[PDB]
Amino acid sequence: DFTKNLLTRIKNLHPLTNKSTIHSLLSYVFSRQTQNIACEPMYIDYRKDETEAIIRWKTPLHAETCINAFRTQERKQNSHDDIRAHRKKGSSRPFLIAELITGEEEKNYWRMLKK
Repeated sequence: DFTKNLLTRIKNLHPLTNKSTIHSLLSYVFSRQTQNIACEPMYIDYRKDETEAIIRWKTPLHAETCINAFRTQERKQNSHDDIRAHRKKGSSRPFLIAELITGEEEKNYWRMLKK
């Protein structure tokens, strides 16, 4: 038993970032996507020196807003502590991507959390 559609994978984070910066970046981007709901990334699963994180959002609406935000906004983290993540001309950094985790990978997230 779990609430479906809460989880978003964020890809192409700066490898030397941290959970606090990810939280601020997500909130900054979320606020440009909507002012109707607040940014509530309840848990951020992130390991230092990785370029991906899994976000457990408070509700499915939050997760959907996150997906829409990164699809419509070009963002690239320029340093480990960059929150606003403006793409720079000529930068070799890739664009931040957010994907909803579904299917067996979603089931396994909750199974491993409860292990």
